Amino acid sequence: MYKPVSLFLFFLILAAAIHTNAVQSADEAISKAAVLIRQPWLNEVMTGITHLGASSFLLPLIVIIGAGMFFYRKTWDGLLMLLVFGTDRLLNKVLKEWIERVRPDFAPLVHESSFSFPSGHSMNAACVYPVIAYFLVKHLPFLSKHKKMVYIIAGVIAVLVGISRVYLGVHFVTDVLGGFSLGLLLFFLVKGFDEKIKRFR
Ligand SMILES: CCCCCCCC/C=C\CCCCCCCC(=O)OC[C@H](O)CO
Ligand SMILES: CCCCCCCC/C=C\CCCCCCCC(=O)OC[C@H](O)CO
Ligand SMILES: CCCCCCCC/C=C\CCCCCCCC(=O)OC[C@H](O)CO
Ligand SMILES: CCCCCCCC/C=C\CCCCCCCC(=O)OC[C@H](O)CO
Repeated sequence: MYKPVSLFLFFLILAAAIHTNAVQSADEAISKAAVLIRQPWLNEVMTGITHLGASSFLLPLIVIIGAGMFFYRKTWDGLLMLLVFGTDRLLNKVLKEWIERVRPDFAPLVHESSFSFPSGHSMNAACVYPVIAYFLVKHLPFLSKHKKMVYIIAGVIAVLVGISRVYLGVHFVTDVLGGFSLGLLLFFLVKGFDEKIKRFR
């Protein structure tokens, strides 16, 4: 359907475009321009923000939220959340090792030990936070009438995580957009599935 196909097509176009010198040059220019806004206090804040996208943070977060939902509503939907997360990490790893993009390496503020495209923190955040939002709104009746705000929070968090990877000099903008599009794709897939299997609307 429209939204996951558009994101998939957007990723393919980006995966091709990063091989053009025009995009590589714009990616370099934006990466270096981000250094100009840096301050040490903001370096610290952005490092804290970026941890919200770390798989070492999101795995215990998903397990905690899923456990909470199990006690509160007896749902096993936390297993769906773990599955889409694992799918997300597997897909990011396979694409990274296939594409083998070199990292910016102008001015990194955090450590990395892998290829650059697509960004795993951005892919993690664009998948997990909208997914969490979906299942929280599904299972927490006190979040009804706050649904738009829950999803806005998930979107703000994911965007900030992506911004932080460019700020911290470890991803190019296109790495972030590539990870955004595929994490969001996985979100729409698991949301569409969960809604499709409902026996009452
Ligand atoms: C959701 C839309 C429908 C489905 C998705 C298909 C269309 C995606 C839209 C724009 C892709 C832009 C990609 C961003 C990278 C820019 C690519 C580019 O402009 O390349 C210029 C070329 O390199 C000069 O030599
Ligand atoms: C127009 C809307 C539909 C778009 C559908 C297709 C658009 C993207 C094309 C192929 C995707 C696969 C990308 C694979 C990467 C190709 C570039 C590449 O591999 O370059 C390597 C070569 O060694 C250079 O040195
Ligand atoms: C009603 C029950 C369902 C809702 C669930 C209620 C709680 C969910 C809300 C906040 C969780 C905050 C948890 C903070 C995340 C901890 C992640 C962690 O442990 O971090 C590991 C560290 O990063 C290693 O590198
Ligand atoms: C109607 C749509 C049909 C789709 C319906 C399901 C919704 C999609 C969600 C998850 C896919 C499940 C695939 C499970 C693959 C798990 C892979 C895994 O856990 O690997 C961990 C990772 O490799 C550590 O590095």
